[PDB]
Amino acid sequence: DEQQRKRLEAFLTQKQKVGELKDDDFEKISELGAGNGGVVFKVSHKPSGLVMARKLIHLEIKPAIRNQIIRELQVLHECNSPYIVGFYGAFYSDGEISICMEHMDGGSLDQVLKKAGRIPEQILGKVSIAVIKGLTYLREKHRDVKPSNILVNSRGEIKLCDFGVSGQLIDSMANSFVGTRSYMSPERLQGTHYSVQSDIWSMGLSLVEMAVGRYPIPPPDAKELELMFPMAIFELLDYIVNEPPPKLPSGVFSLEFQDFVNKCLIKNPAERADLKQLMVHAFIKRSDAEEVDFAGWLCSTIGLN
Ligand SMILES: *[C@H]1CC(=O)[C@@H](O)[C@@H](O)C/C=C/c2cc(NC)cc(O)c2C(=O)O[C@@H](C)[C@@H]1C
Ligand SMILES: [Mg+2]
Repeated sequence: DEQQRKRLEAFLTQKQKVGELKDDDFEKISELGAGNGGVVFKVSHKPSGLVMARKLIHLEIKPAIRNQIIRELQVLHECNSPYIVGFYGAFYSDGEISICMEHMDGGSLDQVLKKAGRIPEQILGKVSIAVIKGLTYLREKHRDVKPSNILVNSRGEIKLCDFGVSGQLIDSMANSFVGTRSYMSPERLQGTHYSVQSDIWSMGLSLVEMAVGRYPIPPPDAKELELMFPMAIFELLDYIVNEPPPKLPSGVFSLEFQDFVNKCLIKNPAERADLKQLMVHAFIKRSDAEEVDFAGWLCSTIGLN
């Protein structure tokens, strides 16, 4: 796409001007989406004038380990796609790794979900297209999919944010903190290990969460649906592994959307749909030919002006 080629080359143009990144070059503007493994700040890169998002991972380790993490992250400089958050750079300074990224003014979809209550079907169609393309980019040029990892902006863009190219980095945060496992596929929880197929599962679950406005397991056996229209993490993960997958309620959502998530959420990974299959699924082909005002919906919902 041409508007997409123009924005990708504008990004790189701006990025070519920045040069090597250093702590003392950054001014704090605010804190964003803080929590998780590290805090995140909106920052100004004073020399260039660029606003950026900076993730800080407090870690105390050997100069070797950190020099390795920094080099493994350089990998992200070649990942240029409209569906992946722009990466400016990564460095270490005074006990903490920094990862600097394009500032997505819409934030992440967990935040948008909190504010909107639930995300409409037609918007989730756009989200689905972006995630599928994003995931198709990562496979064709070589993950953890959940609402907090999908960022959005006022230009209508939807992108994945991920720093798990390193691994060793993840290696060394385990003793410090560990990201939630409540989006992992039953076959990762049973140890079989990743395939792109486990990210389809996660995409499916995230979409149901955003549709209904709540983490969907366990099902809302209640009038909560009627209202709509406790489990410890270990009870939950058994539940994922042993019980049937969640689904959308009926009536409220189109059958095509129901079917799309059902196919992402099939427990057996061999039977669960693949990306080639999702790309041509009817929900997707229909969503692709709707012209949905995502920016307009987004700006209204979170109060961007
Ligand atoms: C993205 C992934 C990440 O670590 C997630 O935990 C995010 O939910 C944290 C949110 C980051 C964020 C938030 C805003 N809000 C206005 C804007 C952004 O551009 C980012 C962002 O780019 O996060 C990057 C730094 C991480 C690595
Ligand atoms: Mg300093």
